Amino acid sequence: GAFLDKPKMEKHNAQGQGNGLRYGLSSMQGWRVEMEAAHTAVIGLPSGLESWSFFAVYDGHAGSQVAKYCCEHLLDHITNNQDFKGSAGAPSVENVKNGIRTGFLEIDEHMRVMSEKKHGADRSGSTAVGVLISPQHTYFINCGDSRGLLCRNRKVHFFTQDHKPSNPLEKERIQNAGGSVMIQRVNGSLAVSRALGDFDYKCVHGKGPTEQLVSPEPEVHDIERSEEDDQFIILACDGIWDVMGNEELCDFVRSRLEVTDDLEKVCNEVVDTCLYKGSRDNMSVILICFPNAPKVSPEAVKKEAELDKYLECRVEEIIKVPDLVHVMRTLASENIPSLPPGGELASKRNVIEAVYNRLNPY
Ligand SMILES: [Mn+2]
Repeated sequence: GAFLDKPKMEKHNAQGQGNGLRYGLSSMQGWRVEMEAAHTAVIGLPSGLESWSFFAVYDGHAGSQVAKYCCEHLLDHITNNQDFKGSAGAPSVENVKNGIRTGFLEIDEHMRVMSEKKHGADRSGSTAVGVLISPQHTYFINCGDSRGLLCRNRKVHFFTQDHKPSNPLEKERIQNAGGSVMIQRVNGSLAVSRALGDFDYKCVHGKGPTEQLVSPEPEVHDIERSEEDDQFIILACDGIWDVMGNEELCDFVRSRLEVTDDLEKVCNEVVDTCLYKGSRDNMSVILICFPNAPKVSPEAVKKEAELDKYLECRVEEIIKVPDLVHVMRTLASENIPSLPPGGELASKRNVIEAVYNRLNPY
């Protein structure tokens, strides 16, 4: 299967600001032979929604085609349908939710017709996780096993529930569609129960679009915004969540924000950390900060410099020549205090490796 001999570490970054928001994002191919991730990041939507913003991560499987179409067109399918539009002036919460649902069902069918018409060869699919942010609400959107969360008042205020085939209601739909869940996989193949694309799994006669083996139906949750308490939102694929929990990543991201306001750097730190914790998947993360996101702290910055210097001195000493793996192993056995919460030693590997490289460049 995939797996390069060595991971592709190259970061694809973007950042922006507007509407009171700041964001950064990072995607990385990592250990996989193919890159099948995509994202959307836009502040200011067209057609009177200039005060609105939209961010999404798409985790492609069996190809990048579906993820790529979604990242460029999901938003317009969501906003340009009668359900979203309603209405009077400005969409109601119900307009937004129905509009999002209709957009998912319609882009799915759209791609299906395009493929049939052009005899498409790919059999790809994609998760989608995102937030549509209005002046007064954050609407979380989830379809698949990517995941998003909102940090408010230093805590995980909300996170999306992953769609897995073994989930009771998913299992039920799958079984009613003539299929089975074997361990965690639909008919022993697919490890997600909801996705755009995967049309081979949406061919059951006598069942509607949302009653197929795999469903394109998103789950949407409206959270009223809190200007005072809202801190940040994290959107990421399972490449991140497979190795870091909600609380851990929230704590870790806070610790990094206390050291720098460069959001691309914080996203890169998350991605590298997850690679070093053993993630062998593509990884994508979007970090969206609100006005009251944690601020850089002089004391945090000092502590980070102190820790870096301390690690540098440990490496010098441990090098009496042990390889990097053995140095990491020794450092781990020393139970070093004050490592980043959640990130731990893995989140300091870049600092450790840089010193190691200076001392053992060959
Ligand atoms: Mn993945």
